Amino acid sequence: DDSAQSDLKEVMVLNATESFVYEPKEQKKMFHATVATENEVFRVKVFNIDLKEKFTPKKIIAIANYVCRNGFLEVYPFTLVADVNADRNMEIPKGLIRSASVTPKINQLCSQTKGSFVNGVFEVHKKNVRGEFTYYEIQDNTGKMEVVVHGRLTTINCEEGDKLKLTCFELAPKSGNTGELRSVIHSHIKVIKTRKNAAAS
Amino acid sequence: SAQSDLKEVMVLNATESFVYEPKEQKKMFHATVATENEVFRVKVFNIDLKEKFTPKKIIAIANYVCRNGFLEVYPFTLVADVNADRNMEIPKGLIRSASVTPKINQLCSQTKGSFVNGVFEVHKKNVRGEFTYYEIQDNTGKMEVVVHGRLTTINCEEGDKLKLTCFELAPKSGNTGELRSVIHSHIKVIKTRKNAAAS
Amino acid sequence: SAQSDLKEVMVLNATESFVYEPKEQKKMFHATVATENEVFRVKVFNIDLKEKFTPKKIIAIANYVCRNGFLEVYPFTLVADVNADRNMEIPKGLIRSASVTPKINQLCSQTKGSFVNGVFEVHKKNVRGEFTYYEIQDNTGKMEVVVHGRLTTINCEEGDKLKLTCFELAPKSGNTGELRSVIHSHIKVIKTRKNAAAS
Amino acid sequence: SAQSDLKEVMVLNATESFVYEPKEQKKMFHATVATENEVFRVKVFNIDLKEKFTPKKIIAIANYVCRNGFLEVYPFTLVADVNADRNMEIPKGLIRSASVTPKINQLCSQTKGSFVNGVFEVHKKNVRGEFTYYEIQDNTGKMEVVVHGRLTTINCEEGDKLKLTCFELAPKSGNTGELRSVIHSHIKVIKTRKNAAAS
DNA sequence: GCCATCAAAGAGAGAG
DNA sequence: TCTCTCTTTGATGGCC
Repeated sequence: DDSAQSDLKEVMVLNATESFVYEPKEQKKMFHATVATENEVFRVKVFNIDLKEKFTPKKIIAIANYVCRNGFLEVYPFTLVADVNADRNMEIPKGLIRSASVTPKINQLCSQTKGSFVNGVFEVHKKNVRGEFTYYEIQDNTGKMEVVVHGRLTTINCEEGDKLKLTCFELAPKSGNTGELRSVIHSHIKVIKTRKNAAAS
Repeated sequence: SAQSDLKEVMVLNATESFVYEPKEQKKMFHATVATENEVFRVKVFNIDLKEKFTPKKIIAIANYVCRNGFLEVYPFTLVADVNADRNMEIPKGLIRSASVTPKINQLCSQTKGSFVNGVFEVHKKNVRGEFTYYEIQDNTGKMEVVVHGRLTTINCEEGDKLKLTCFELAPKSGNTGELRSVIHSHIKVIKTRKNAAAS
Repeated sequence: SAQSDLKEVMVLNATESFVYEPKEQKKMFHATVATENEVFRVKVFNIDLKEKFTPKKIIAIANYVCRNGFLEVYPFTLVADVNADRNMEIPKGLIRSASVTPKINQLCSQTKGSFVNGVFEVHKKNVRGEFTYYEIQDNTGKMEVVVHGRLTTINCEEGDKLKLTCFELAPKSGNTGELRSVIHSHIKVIKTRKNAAAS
Repeated sequence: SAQSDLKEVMVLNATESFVYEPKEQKKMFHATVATENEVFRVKVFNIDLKEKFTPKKIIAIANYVCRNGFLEVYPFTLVADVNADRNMEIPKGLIRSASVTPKINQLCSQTKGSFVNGVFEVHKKNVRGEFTYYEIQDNTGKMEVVVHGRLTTINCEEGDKLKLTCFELAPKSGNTGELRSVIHSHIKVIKTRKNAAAS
C-alpha cells in the first residue's frame, strides 16, 4: 500500500487458482495468481474473472492500472492486462520461482511478531469444528500451530490427516510466541485428500 | 536395581520394525525416549506400538520390563498418549550424550561387559563360514565387530559405516575386546560416496 | 546368436554392488544402458567399474558376454570413457519406456518366459520355510512373487514396495504368471514412512 | 543508485584489516552488515573502526558512499553505537543467502560483470610471471581466477579452498568468464587435510 | 563432530 | 502417455 510504485510491470504468470466466490452474498468472484518480474515476485488478486486465460502460467503479460493493497497487486475490470511480444524472452531466476512456491515453516510463523499474509501447504493434525469457526491444527517437523476457518470456508471437506493448500491467510500476533492464522475475505483453500479418504473409481 | 514406575517420556527416535528372530518370525523395534533427568533405550516387542513411538510424541509407559539396562515393552505393557498440557522441556546436553558414539580405545579397554550402540568406520572386513568380521577404527585405535546369524547377509563394505544397535561388548584379555551381534542386535548401514544405486 | 560388436552407450541407472553369491562372496551390480536406438540390460561383474557406470556417462563397452537378454560385463571386458565428441541424444520415449513397470494383468497373460525390472506393492506376504511369497497388486490385477535364498532375509512387510531386478516370469497354468527370484535377482524394498525408522 | 541515508544495521562478519595498496600502505577491512530487510557489502577505510565492527553488534551508519554494490566507509563517515533500545530481528533466510557461495554454472555464463564473494576449492594452479591463475570447481562446473599483485604471494596449493571477497567477474565471449583480482580483493585460504602445519 | 536449515532429483498423481 | 508437483535425497552452515 504505502509508497506503492504502482508503475507498469512486465511479469510472467507462475501459478493460479480457479475462479471462485469469496463473497457469497453478492456472488463476488475472484482468483489468485502469483507473478514475477525478472527482479521480484508478486501475489495477485484478480477481481475481473475474465482474465484467467491471460493468466495461464508460462505466459508473459503486461500489467498496469492495478491497485496496491496489503502487499498485493489488485486487478480490476479497469486494470490493463495484455500480451507481451516474443521479443523479450525474459529469463526469471530459479531461486525466486522456488521461494514464491515455498511453504513457511510453522515455528517461524509462531515466532513471528509481525502480521502478514501466507500461502503454503499444511498438514492437518487436529480438526475441531465449533459453530461457525472451525480450527485446524497443522503440523510439521519443526512444530505445530492453529488455523481458524470462518465464513464460506467452513463448508469444505478436510479431515484430520488431510492437507490444506493455503492461499492468502492472515497471520496475527498472538501471545505465547505462537501465532494464529485467520480466514479472511480473499482467503482460498485447496484441500489435498490422501488416497484413502478420496472417492474411488 | 531398576525403577519400573510409570514414566512420561518423549520418543526421540525409533528404528523400523524388523525380524530379530527368523525361526518363529518374532519381530521388534528399538527406541529411545527421555524424561527430564535421563535417556532410556527401549526394546519394544509389540510392534503395533510403532505409531506411538513416533518421535516428538509424549507417551506414558507402564508395566514394562527393565532388562540389561533396557526397558522392554511387551503387549501387556501400557503405552498411551499423554495429557496435551505437558510441554516438558528436555535438556539438550543429555540428548547428545545419549546420541554420542563411544571411542574405540575406550571400549576395547572395558572392564565390565556392556551393550553398546554407536556408529563406526569399517576398514577391513573378513568372511569366514557363518561369521563375518568387521575391522573398525577411529582416531583412538581399532577393534572388531563380530556378526553372526541374520545379519551376516547384510551388505556393508570397506569405507561403509555401521550404525549399530544393542551389540554386546565382550571384553577380552589384553585389550582385545570386541563387539558381537546379539539376539536383539540391529544395524543400519550408511554407505560412502557411491556405494549404492543411482537414479 | 548375439552380435557382441562394440556399443557406445549412455548410463541410465545402476544398482549398488552386492554379494549375489554368499559362498564365494561373489559380487555384481546391474545397470541399464542405452544407445540412441535401443535399451540394454547390463550385468557388471567387475565392481571397480562402478565409477565408469555413473549415470549420464557415455561409455564404450566391448567384448562382453550376451546371455539371457543381458550384457554381462567381466574383468576382461572393454569399458572406457566417451569424450565430448559423441554428444549423443537419446529419445525420451525410449528412455522412459525402459523405466516403466509392466502392469500386473500383462505379466500374467504373458505366456512366455522373460526377465523383469519392476516396482510393486506387497499385498500378502506369507513366509513359508526358506521361501517367501509376496502377492503384488496394481490397478490391473494381482499376482505372486517367489523368493528364496539370501533374498528371504529381507525385511519387507505387507504395505511396502518391491524394487526388483532380473526376476524370471514363467509360464504357469491359469493365465497368471509368477516371478521367481533368480541368482542375479536384486531387490530394493521401499518402506512407507510410518513403518520406516525415525528420529 | 543506492540509499545513502542513515542505516541502522547489525554487524554479521568482517575481515582483519589488511594493506590493499602497499605503495602508500593503504589499509582497509571488509564487513557484512544487515538490517531487518536486507544485507550490504561494506568497505571500511578507517581501520580504527574495527572495534565498532564486532559481529552481533548494532551500529548506525550515514554519510557513506555507495559504489559497486558496496557501502564505502571513510574517516569522515559516521559510525556510532546503537541505542540499547533497538532490539532488531533479522531473518535467517536473508543472512544465509548472503553467505551462500555461487555455483560455477551460474558465474561463467553471465554477460555482465559484478563483484563476487565465495568459497571455492582449487583444482589446478599454474604460475606465469607477475600473474597467477587458479582453476576452481564445484558440482556445477569449473573455471579460472586470475590474481596479479599482492595476492600472488599467498600460500595456496591444489586441493585447498579459496575464500574470496570482492573479486571481479569479467564475462568473456562464449562462457569464458572469470574472476579477476582487483585493488580491494581479499583472500583467506582454508587449507585441507595433509597440506597445513602440524603441532 | 552432530543437527539445524536448505537446494536438486526420482517418482508419484493429474490431465489431455 | 507425457507434464507438474511433489515427497524424497544429498549439502552446507552453526553449536558443543
